[PDB]
Amino acid sequence: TVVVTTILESPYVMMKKNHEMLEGNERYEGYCVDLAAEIAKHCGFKYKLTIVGDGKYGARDADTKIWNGMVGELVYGKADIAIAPLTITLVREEVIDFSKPFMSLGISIMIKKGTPIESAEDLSKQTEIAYGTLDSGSTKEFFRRSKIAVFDKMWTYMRSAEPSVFVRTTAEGVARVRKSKGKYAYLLESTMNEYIEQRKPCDTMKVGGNLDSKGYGIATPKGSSLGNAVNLAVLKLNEQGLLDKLKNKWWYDKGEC
Amino acid sequence: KTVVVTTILESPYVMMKKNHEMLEGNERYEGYCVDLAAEIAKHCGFKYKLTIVGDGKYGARDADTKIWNGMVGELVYGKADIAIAPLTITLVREEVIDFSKPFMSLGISIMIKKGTPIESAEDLSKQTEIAYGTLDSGSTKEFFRRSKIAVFDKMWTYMRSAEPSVFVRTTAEGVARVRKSKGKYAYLLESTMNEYIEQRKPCDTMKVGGNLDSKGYGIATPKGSSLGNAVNLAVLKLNEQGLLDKLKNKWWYDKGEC
Ligand SMILES: CC(C)S(=O)(=O)NC[C@H](C)c1ccc(-c2ccc(C#N)cc2)cc1
Ligand SMILES: N[C@@H](CCC(=O)O)C(=O)O
Ligand SMILES: N[C@@H](CCC(=O)O)C(=O)O
Ligand SMILES: [Zn+2]
Ligand SMILES: [Zn+2]
Repeated sequence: TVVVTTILESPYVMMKKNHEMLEGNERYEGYCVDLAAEIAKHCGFKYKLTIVGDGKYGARDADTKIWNGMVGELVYGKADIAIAPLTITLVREEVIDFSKPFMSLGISIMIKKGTPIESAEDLSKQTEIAYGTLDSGSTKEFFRRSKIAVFDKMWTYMRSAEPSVFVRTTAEGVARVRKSKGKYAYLLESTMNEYIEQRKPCDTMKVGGNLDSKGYGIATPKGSSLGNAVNLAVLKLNEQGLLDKLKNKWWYDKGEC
Repeated sequence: KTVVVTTILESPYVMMKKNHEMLEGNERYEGYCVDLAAEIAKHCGFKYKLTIVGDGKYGARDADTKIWNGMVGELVYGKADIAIAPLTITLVREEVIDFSKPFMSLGISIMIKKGTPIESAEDLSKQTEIAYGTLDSGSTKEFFRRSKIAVFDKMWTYMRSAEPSVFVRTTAEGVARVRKSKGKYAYLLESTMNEYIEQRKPCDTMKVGGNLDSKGYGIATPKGSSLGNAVNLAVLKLNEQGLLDKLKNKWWYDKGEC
């Protein structure tokens, strides 16, 4: 039985309304739940969905060099595969393997409706509206590493701002937008932003273009014998239009705005 | 040793320089893929030679003969070391060659002559006055050939039987066909090529509708090659540093003529 690490992050993996009367894999639903079932069916394996213990995507401690999150679960042998909205990144591909991407995304801006911001450049030129990102993920690293002037400027602000502009979970960022009266903007992946914009209470918006262009991949420990098959499965699912079918199902068929 | 790169004359990816006959070797060519090859070779630490695929094709396996043609075949049969081109990542190809993570996103799209009364694939499928087709030997043809989606299956049943042939040998031929056909030919081609031509004179075509699928171009190497790991890491670094976005803008939008 293959141990799958994943993360609670809507609409990728959510607890079912009736989860308390369900067991095992049946507790959960979402895009990644459906994708896991399809990958396991094409690859011929049984599997156990497990939520990452620390609730993180994965970053490396600069001092100890120890990885956390789903990345660490793979690196240290705690899970066999990560099926999640896990961004393919150079630093991570150095320590784990990724399938070809199953979904495209870019960094984007979430505002409370009516907030006078149209772009990253607008954020970087003003100070009334605070802005930040998730911890231990690929968007914080994007700002930490960018040499593009606007983005460097934003990072200098964010890394020193008080109180802290960073959040532990996507849900914490979204809530901070919603409650901040237009004075907090949240930087997060377009996929999450576009799902949130179609949910009640319908008070947030994506603005501006995306800041980058990248993909999520299925991750395995380096050199795993599962990596080949998983990759071919992703290519097959994409070619059959199954990935587009799931995207519709969990985004746009699930729209309430 | 010097790495032999296979590529294809396809604008704006690889083009002959106006003055190519006065230049030699790699200097004869320009375009997005030319720029990208230089950067992959620098980051991976190799010398290279650009060569244009002899048959002018992307790559497909003959159904009876089982021989791969195009760039894919040059890799499969040992004629080239790497392909740096707008080569779509597909399952059938991944079974015989290796691909990096994609360097560019694309989907199949519709090119019309401006004013043509079509907005969508469904529109094309429900009418007969306007013919439509694809490049005769690439991933777009295969997408229709294999599709189980009703609109697309309907389109393939039309295309495969239409006379005269709605298929073309090169992108350029399809684009010329749209331009000459007074709105009676639509061309099914990748969004990247469509969006490039939309910004070129005579400014008489446009992309219409959403894309039909969502995929990527990858750098390809023969299966199990030693260069594959390094090339993938290069692609990742270049995407993270914004080089690939810069190149896109350089060859599509910075010198757009429309
Ligand atoms: C054949 C498909 C399985 S795929 O490899 O093209 N992936 C599909 C998916 C929708 C996707 C995600 C991400 C990107 C993408 C990533 C990075 C870059 C760059 N540079 C360009 C495109 C392209 C496609
Ligand atoms: N997808 C991201 C997490 C979300 C983000 O950083 O915005 C990762 O894999 O780190
Ligand atoms: N990029 C395609 C060729 C163009 C097309 O089929 O539209 C391939 O790799 O086959
Ligand atoms: Zn399936
Ligand atoms: Zn520490």
